[PDB]
Amino acid sequence: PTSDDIFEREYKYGAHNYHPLPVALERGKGIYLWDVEGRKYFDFLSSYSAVNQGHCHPKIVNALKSQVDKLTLTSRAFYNNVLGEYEEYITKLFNYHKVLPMNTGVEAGETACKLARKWGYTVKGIQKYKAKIVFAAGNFWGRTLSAISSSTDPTSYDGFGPFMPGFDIIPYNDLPALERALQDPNVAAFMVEPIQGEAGVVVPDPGYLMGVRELCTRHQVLFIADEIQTGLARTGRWLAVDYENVRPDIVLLGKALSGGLYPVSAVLCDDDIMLTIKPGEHGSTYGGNPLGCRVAIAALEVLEEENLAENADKLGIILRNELMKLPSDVVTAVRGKGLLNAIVIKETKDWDAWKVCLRLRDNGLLAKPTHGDIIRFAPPLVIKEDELRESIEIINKTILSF
Ligand SMILES: *Cc1c(COP(=O)(O)O)cnc(C)c1O
Repeated sequence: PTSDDIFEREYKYGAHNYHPLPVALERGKGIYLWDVEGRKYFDFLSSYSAVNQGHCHPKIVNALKSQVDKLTLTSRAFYNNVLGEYEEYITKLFNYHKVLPMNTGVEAGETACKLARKWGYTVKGIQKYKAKIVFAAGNFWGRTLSAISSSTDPTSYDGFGPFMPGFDIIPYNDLPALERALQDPNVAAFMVEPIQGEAGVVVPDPGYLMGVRELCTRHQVLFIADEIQTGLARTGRWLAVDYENVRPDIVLLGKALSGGLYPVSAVLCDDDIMLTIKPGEHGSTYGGNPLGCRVAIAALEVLEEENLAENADKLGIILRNELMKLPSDVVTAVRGKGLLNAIVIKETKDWDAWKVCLRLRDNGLLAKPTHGDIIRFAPPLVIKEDELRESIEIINKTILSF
């Protein structure tokens, strides 16, 4: 099992919907990854902020092993003993009345849109099937037909058939645009990411989230905050929106909600929106299973108990300050919050972000390019200062070797 054979096996038998970086990973622990050759790598992608707590965190692994021997799935046709405990825990932690559990982020987004439409028809009084949902340009919340229907990325939706009606798109970080869009009374919700991760970690101006909250409240529009990637202490707070002390109507969570051990996602909102969905009107087979509930409880407990948010804040300050010392000769921009950061490099004929990531892999650091000039830096939140500093040294060497 060399790296080449693993690549060839995936190429021969698997679909070609991805072009991963040529690394064949076989072990993971905390912040480190090991390939089949035994090489050691710094993980600076964190599986898209899903292993914020580190790879194979002992407390989450123990919870999964304890639950797997007793009960893993009953389906929602009956009750299990774990779901209610997790629901109470999460609802108290994030200060919302109810949580609707799902498995993946796309499912939470679909649930959020369904909630928005049902609330618009039943509570707001919009005439049926005229309800609109507004999204921000550069948004990403998955690859379902509805999700790509709201994407501004041509690779996401080009050639994928007719698209879901009722979706409007406005520029990100543009309060006047949202105000103008909300003049349509048929708007039911505005869905937005506090920081657009897939777009290249674009950070809105301070006060943007406050303005969005005020505009949504003024025009009775549901504020949907997609914190699947930004939430759970990655940006330095429990939710990135806590930076502006803003309370969205709906909160989406996922990925790091399980520490990478299980597909678990959640839709958090109060009774006045959640109870528009009557029994038998929405659900999922694996949504709310006891195994995922135990895993999510363990994952959130290690986040709270290890103060990963505060460490993320301090270490992100250091990371951005060090990355800004990089010459504008190569690094055109540095941006981010907490340990969700990105650098935009000057792409030329000589080099691009793909080559930078290849050389970073050669030097023991794993990162992925998302635009051809944008490189993501997102190590697990359990990093210590010295590990971060030596990772920064690796990044400096790779950058200044071109
Ligand atoms: C990752 C992502 C999703 C989709 O999550 P999946 O589990 O891959 O379906 C949704 N919203 C945001 C902001 C994301 O980063």
